[PDB]
Amino acid sequence: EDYLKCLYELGTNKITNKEIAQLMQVSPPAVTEMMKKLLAEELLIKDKKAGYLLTDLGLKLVSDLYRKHRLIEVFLVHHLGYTTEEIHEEAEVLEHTVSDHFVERLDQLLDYPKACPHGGTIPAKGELLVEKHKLTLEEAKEKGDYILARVHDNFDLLTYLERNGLQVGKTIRFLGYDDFSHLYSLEVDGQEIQLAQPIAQQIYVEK
Amino acid sequence: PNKEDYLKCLYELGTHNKITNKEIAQLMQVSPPAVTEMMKKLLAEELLIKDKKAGYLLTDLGLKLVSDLYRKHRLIEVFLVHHLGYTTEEIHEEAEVLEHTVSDHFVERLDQLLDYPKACPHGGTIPAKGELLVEKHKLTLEEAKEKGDYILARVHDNFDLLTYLERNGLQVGKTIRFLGYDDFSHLYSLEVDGQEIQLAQPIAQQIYVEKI
Repeated sequence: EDYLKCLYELGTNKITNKEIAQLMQVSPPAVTEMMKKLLAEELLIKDKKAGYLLTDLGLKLVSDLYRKHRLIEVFLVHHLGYTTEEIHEEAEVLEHTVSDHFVERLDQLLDYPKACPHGGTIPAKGELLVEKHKLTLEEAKEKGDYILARVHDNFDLLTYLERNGLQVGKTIRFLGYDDFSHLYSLEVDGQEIQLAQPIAQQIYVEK
Repeated sequence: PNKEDYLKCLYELGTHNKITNKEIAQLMQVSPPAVTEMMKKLLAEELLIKDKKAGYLLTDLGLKLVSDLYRKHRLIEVFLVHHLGYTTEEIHEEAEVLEHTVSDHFVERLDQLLDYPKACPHGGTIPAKGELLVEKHKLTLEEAKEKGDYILARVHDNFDLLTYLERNGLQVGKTIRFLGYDDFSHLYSLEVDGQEIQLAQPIAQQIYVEKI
């Protein structure tokens, strides 16, 4: 129930009973106990091509957790005026406490927003998660003017990106990839920047 | 039942009779040696002292801690009701788990958002950060000498009493017709919305009113 949240996020490749290990915090054999149950619950399946795949029951169970989280962020950020460190602290304790009733009215209150503060897509209730912004930087080939339209939810990435001046809506000029280096040259606010690859595969743009 | 569920009890439980190791265990539904325990912890933490007359008095710390519990509780209620249209019954369920959870930053910001409400939906006042609680409305029906007309200004959070007041058309802000205490009936007679009501004394102790 705690793991399925990751099985979705890595769907941006191979899976093993050993990505479960150093990645989530419980042993390889102390987690192969997870999947034994899941399969018989009907949440996931074993697909050799991609490793493991969530079912429709499993994608909808998760798509809600994403909806809860995003609305909670919108409220806390837009109206209680939090900062990305405060959402690090509080946002997940109360995300795990609030009722669905809370979230449905929270929705309504916020006039049904479509996107979370920093890019993510807010799914309707009982409906799949389909990210409106999917065009990563490490996949955008064309040099030229873009816009940072979504960032992966992560904390340190965000700490990092704020520190490097990349706000999730500002405009970005993609100078280019270096074939050997592995560095994307970016133009943002008159000044130039270099981003490793893990950091460019977790950012999404639009020309 | 944590130490705050006791102080809150002890707090209003002294508005002024010698509080006993008995009433405690009885009001909090626990073992007397599980009472003897807490008090030991309440004393050790300087949240109250022992007193001959009053049972226990409350230190200014204990009073400030009691204030906070009340900001939290009352701000939460205002938000759930005024912002999320919560029903008396939904609040019964959700209200308190959210209380035993949110940070104080959530609350200091919830306040700004609510625009600094001075009263919860039930009449209770909402103290400032670090101020002691001083209810606007303290005049209970039972102490209401004169008869005649009244605003029903406050009532106790208590869920059962809340269902009762609703199942009898009594609501905060409604105007109430006090017909009078009967000396032997032991009943307060009222008139609200046109229909007459007979209130016991334990239920008239909890309504608060103000002479209109």
